Amino acid sequence: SRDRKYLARLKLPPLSKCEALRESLDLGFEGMCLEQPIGKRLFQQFLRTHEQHGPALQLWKDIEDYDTADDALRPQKAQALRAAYLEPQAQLFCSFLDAETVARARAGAGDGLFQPLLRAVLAHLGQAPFQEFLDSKYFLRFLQWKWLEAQPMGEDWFLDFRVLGRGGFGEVFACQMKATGKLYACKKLNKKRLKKRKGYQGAMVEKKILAKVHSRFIVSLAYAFETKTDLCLVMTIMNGGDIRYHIYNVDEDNPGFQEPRAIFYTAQIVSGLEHLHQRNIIYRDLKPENVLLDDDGNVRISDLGLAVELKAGQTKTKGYAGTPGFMAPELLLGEEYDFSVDYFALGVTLYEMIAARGPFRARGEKVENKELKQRVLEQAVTYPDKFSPASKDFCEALLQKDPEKRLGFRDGSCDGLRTHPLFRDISWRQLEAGMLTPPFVPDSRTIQDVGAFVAFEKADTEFFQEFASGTCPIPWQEEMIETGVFGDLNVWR
Ligand SMILES: Nc1ncnc2c1ncn2[C@@H]1O[C@H](COP(=O)(O)OP(=O)(O)OP(=O)(O)O)[C@@H](O)[C@H]1O
Ligand SMILES: [Cl-]
Ligand SMILES: [Mg+2]
Repeated sequence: SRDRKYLARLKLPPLSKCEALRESLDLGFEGMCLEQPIGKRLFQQFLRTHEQHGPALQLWKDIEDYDTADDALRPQKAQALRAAYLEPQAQLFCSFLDAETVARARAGAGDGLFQPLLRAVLAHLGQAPFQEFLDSKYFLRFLQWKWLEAQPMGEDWFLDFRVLGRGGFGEVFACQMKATGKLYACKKLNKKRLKKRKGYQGAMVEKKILAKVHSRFIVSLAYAFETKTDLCLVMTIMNGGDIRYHIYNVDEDNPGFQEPRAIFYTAQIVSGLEHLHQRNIIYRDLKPENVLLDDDGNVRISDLGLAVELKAGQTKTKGYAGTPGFMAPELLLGEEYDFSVDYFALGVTLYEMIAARGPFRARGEKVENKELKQRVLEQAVTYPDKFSPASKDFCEALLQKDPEKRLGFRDGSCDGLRTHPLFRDISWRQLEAGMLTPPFVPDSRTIQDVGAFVAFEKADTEFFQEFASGTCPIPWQEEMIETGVFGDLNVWR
């Protein structure tokens, strides 16, 4: 189940020890009470047991419920919400709202009703209620948790029990957090090998990006430490492995996906792309081999070592990186580029899910890289009849050789791409919240042995200590909640 010796080191400290922390933390409302899972829970208990804020809590909860409920149910839920909180003679009536918002909220509909009302409620909650919360026993308890979150939790706390895969710098293991029982993947990078092959920069960029981005469509970093021989990244476990295995290696006679399945994965990859592009990051390594699948049947993107973060007032970059057959014409030509290259590789990826072969070579054909580059620059793609009219069109709109014409990310978003007929039966709102059932669930399917193969300077040592930054806060708080430890220790008397 879990190790009693490591479970017994999760205990709340006496308050005296939490003094210093006050200075080191952001005590802003958005950052503490909305973005940190344990902060939100505690804030919500305060609002629940101080009953004058009761009307504001239940309106908050009923908006989130409306936002993620499915189409047929929404019309009735809107009517309920209006009546409960927005009629003057109602019991849970929200006086604190201003006359305009109150008025505007009681009329019409749309794909985002009550988004202005949700801002008005958070705006209110950030003033008096928040101020009183800081004077309460619940804020003090927040500090106890943030202290425990900061204690050292390195190599000794994880048990490796099986090999999941092999990368360029070492193995990736399935492992267990000893105190809570939770399962993760741990990717190992050999230090001596990283040095001789000049891979520091690629390793650091991947770790920086996986720490700061928080999306259900990209693998999440929970811990980063060092051992005497390796650097380690502990991250979301994806037990189904890569999407490419599933195209070719399961049904040999009849490879490829049915169309509804191919569309669903396409929609999840677009959301992850969007979360990268909103932060000015270019991925540069999208392919079936790097899209992974979990026990429930959802996917995420991985392998971020080829990525580039655009600096202040830079809109394009140069550089020859990627996998032949996935690199767009503008890149092959030596031009400057932006997000365009990611949307071409998305075209190649959908094509292969449906057809079980690439658009520029027959299945099991052998082509030297120089010939494959000429094909991408000049060849028209042909489409066999496994494609519908909609999926043919969508692929043509991404594989388009002129990036000025290609569909993708513009004016802050992928909302133009989302309206394509291909997606007509997909509920974007529900997909983004994690509440569609995937139309395939992983059935019965769950590594050959090989052997293994200069002192360091302070430059190397100091680089290793900077890489090994410790525990990421949002994922740690989730672990504590999911596994039941929050429930057992968050008690008073
Ligand atoms: N989060 C994960 N969950 C489960 N398995 C994983 C996970 N991450 C990686 N793996 C397995 O380990 C293999 C190598 O991982 P990864 O792509 O991160 O290596 P890499 O050395 O960065 O690859 P490349 O040299 O292609 O950039 C993957 O193909 C996959 O099978
Ligand atoms: Cl299928
Ligand atoms: Mg890599």
